[PDB]
Amino acid sequence: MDKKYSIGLDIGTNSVGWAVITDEYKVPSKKFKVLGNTDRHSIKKNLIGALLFDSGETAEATRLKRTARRRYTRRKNRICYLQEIFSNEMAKVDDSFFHRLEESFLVEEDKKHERHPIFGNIVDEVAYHEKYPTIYHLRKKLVDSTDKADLRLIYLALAHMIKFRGHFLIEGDLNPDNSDVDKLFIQLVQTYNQLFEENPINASGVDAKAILSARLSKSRRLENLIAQLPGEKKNGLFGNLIALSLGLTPNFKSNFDLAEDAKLQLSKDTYDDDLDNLLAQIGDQYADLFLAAKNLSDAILLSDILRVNTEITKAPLSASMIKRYDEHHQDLTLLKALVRQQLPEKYKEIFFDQSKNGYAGYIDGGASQEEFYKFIKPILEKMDGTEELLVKLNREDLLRKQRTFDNGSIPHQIHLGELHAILRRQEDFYPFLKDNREKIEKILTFRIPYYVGPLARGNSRFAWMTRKSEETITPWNFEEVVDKGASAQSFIERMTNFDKNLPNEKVLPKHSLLYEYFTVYNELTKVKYVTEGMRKPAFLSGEQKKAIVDLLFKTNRKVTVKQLKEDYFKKIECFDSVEISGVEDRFNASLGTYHDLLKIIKDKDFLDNEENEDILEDIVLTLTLFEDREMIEERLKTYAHLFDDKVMKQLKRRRYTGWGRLSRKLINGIRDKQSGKTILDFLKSDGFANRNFMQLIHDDSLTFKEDIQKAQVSGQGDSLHEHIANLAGSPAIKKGILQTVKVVDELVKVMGRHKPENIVIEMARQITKHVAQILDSRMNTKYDENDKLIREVKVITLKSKLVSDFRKDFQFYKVREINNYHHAHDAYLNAVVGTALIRDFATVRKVLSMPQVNIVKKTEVQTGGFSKESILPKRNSDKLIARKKDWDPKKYGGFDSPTVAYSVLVVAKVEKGKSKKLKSVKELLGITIMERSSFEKNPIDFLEAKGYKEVKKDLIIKLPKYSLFELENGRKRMLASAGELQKGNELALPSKYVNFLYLASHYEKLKGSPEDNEQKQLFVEQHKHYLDEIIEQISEFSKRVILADANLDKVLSAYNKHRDKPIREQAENIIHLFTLTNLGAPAAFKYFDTTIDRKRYTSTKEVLDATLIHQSITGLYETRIDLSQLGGD
DNA sequence: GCTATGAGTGGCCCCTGTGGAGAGAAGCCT
DNA sequence: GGGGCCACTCATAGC
RNA sequence: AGGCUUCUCUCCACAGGUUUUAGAGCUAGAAAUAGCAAGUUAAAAUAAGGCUAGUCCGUUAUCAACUUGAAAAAGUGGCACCGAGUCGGUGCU
Repeated sequence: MDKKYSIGLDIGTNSVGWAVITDEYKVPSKKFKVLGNTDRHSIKKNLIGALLFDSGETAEATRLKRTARRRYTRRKNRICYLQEIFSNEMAKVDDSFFHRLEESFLVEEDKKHERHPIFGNIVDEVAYHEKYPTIYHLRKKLVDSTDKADLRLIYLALAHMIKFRGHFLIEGDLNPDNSDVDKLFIQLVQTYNQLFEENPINASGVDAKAILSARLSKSRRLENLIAQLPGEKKNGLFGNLIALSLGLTPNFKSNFDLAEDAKLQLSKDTYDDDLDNLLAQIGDQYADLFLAAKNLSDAILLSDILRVNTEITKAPLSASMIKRYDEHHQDLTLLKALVRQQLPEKYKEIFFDQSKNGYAGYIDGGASQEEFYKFIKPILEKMDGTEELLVKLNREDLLRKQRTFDNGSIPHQIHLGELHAILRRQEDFYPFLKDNREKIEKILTFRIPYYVGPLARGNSRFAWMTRKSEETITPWNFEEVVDKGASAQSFIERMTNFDKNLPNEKVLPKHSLLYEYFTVYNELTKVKYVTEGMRKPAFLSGEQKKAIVDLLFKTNRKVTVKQLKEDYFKKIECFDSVEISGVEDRFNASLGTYHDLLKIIKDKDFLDNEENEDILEDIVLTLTLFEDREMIEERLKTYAHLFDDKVMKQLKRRRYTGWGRLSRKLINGIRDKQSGKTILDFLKSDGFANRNFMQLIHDDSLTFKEDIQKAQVSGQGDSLHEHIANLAGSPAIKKGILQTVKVVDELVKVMGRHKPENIVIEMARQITKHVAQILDSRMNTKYDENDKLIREVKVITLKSKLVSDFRKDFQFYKVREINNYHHAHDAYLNAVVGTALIRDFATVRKVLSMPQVNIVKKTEVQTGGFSKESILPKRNSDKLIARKKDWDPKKYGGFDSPTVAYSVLVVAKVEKGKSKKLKSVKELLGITIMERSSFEKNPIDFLEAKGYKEVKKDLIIKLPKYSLFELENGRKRMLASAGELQKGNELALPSKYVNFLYLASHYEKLKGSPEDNEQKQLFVEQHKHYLDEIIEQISEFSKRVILADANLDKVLSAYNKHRDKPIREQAENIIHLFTLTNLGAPAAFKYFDTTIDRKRYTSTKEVLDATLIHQSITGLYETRIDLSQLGGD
């Protein structure tokens, strides 16, 4: 017969539960055939088990490294551009110069030219390293000198600047010329007093210079200034200007009594023209003061980093670094003298041992700055004359390096200034530099805009750029090849979610005029009013709706029901008393866009004509899409013909954010077949029907729901990957979803394809309903006689606290730490409870004590980075992997620790010994991930390359990670890699022991009635003998399968060493002890006070004579292979 | 007599620090 | 967290 | 409707780190070694490379075994009963 049955499911972060139950709450056991070459020709198993797999990983690392790769490629491109520019002139001075630079990383033997990269003779190298100890001295030389310079040195300077061109946080142009804060602040005071001599603010008594110098919050510095500034406050004009210079965004209308509201941020780029915007209102006199404020802002911003170079030069950064170097040398000499004078013994320790964290480790070792300061500080405290050094160390300025993490704040404008100064000074002697100043400067300043995206030629799945001319994109001609305009549209449109009712349609901007119309009219649909004499509330008439909208909504930005009752019914309809329902004291909808556009354009008839609707909608869309004004101006240029220049300029300034939820072709695109009206038209006037959006979509009287039904055609059957990709949540749970789907498919395959009646599901931490919907779509595919689905399979969602309280009430405790059966038991209880809401407890106990549970470790082909990235120094081994195809690791060192893609069993002959004699062998060979393509290209070739001979192709068995092997006495192992094995057996602890362990674990944390607590305490106290039984069972299981004789002896000694402790402590230490036999990699643990190192099974020989297992996703189908009989010696 | 093998056994090692722009969600508050 | 690698020590097989 | 925080996806940039090489160590001493001197920077790579040859792409996800397929994809293993330490036995077919 067709046994009525249902399948329970448990979906988690790392595992999937599966179980089959009858209506009688039993668990049937069935017999399954075995394929392969074994003799165990039939196996019977319970229809319950749990699946395991690794956690899915977010894409974040992949995205990071993709972006990094692109940055590196573009940096190399910039160097190549500079070298192409220099090439022809460089050919005359030194032909091999760029060759020397390229091959500089090879050893003396490998190089094709002279070994000194720069000059090719050692004498000039020493001269260069004497005259310029660091590159910054050369940069200063080229900044200041009027003498003709060697072309090679200038190339070095320019390349150094380009390859580290710094950040682009600041827009505009910073002026390092305004080096000193104090005099600029005095100029600000003078200009402020000239503007306001009636109420001067005293400069004396204000410590602006130091406070601006002192490292404090911008709000903190502003507060300190207000305390110092007499008769002044933050929102006051002078304090507002100071905050503007600091970086706060103050509004300026209150100071000048302006209708316009302008919150300017000086650093922000829009400030540069919005300043002229505001000065157009407030007159020209206020302009120069804002200029001085900008100067003060630049002064403080740069002085925070340049460390106040009083030396009058155009390139502060080089001077600052050179000053730091000089102070470093001075302090080094002084420290050497003092330490040699007072503590002769530690000289070698501090200054020779690379392993220490002293100066030797700080320079020739790997010690950072902080560790060196930490080591050196106490020594200074034991000596004399260390006052200055300790003060400097409190500044973090002792013996400082030059290439450190501080430079992460240097703005690129400084590098640009030095570049320009060089190109100006040296142009007189070198003509070709003069022609290329623009190009070189652009190379530094240019970058691909964030919204354009990668410059790909179609064949890149991440690209959206549109290319006009087939010229190669180069920074000099970027503008003429790609369109910034058309590009940006595509960049934005990738994300705007499609309309639900019309999946092929894009949603409109939230601030669309059509959107405002829709919201206003629809909210008016369900408004009812009661006047005297009216027995029932009346729907507002379409004529009334139109008149009210025209009179109030197009005249008032925010309208209350009070205004309606006072203005329309009262004044026009002569109803003094009206009772209105459906709106709470004000309309939620508002025609804000209408008022703004009428404010700017000032043509009401233009806004009132439907013939202009497309124009307005396009305008709103454009004003929402972009954020750079220039492209908006480009797009608005289409409508400059109907509008004057000032109106056009005002439009280019408003901005909107947010998107709507409905599509144009929905609200005003689809028409009713009967009348030709749109949803908007029906809302505006629908007779006595006065239907809302919900009514208009769910009513069959109009063809709208027909079109929507026609619109939601089921998409073409996608691969499971894209079904996974659409959902919302952590991708691991999506992995679990796919696993559960395949589990259901395979289980239906098992039961003779007779579909189950019910499905009970639970989920770990909406998407649950999505999983249920996917399952129901897969299962129920019968449409009834009326094209309605027949629900032969019901899917019910249940919550975890249900089963939790079900366990706690009937005392079927779970302990996650004893084994992995708990997933299967939770799934089975899920199914049973779900069926229950649609012998029993004896059956529950009988099932839960079953030792046979189907646990399968899902095999995985490891993918990811080829190996570790921390490049290691050279050393004599064959276990390092070259960084390039031609860089022998012995000479150059390189990578280490590859990750094995998988392993294949090898049966061949090998030349062994000094005599090169053939021995027939059979072992595991691991394919590295980096070699996967080569091996799957032609395995025979790759194997022959490894030295194996007479390769027998058919013998190759493909063994992923967590391949499973069978050994004597049921001992099992999982293949972690080619050389390490993990435990493959489970400790089956009977039910009563588990319950006792739970009770003892919470012995002082049990929660229940006090009578229940006393019952459970007494039950624990009665069965104290359980301690030794559990200990001995662990011992016996270890002796059979784990083989941890040293560890087992240590554990047994520890248990005897502490046998006299209370129950709860002993139980907690028991919980720790289960780690020894858990499935997976061995893990160390603490038992009372003794640490047990993890035992690693570091040999894989014993499986070469074992029986291999291949399991279905639940293992109900098995194909066992005996490896002993193939390739016998 | 000597060398080579591998088989443990213990112990150590693993790239990091940011900023900007955008879209969606989700959770909290008003 | 868990696998790769090294230093050490050493029984063991081989010769 | 609005404000703040957190999460996912994509793009743009920055600063380091590492590696090797270059930056003539000197003296005494056959050497071991001892003494002294100096110590802050630079070039290149930053998953091997691939072909569609782009200022593109390479660490996400998907894959037990057998037959049919380039792959997506398709097909491939009996039933009931009594028992239970990784599952056993009995009967029909």
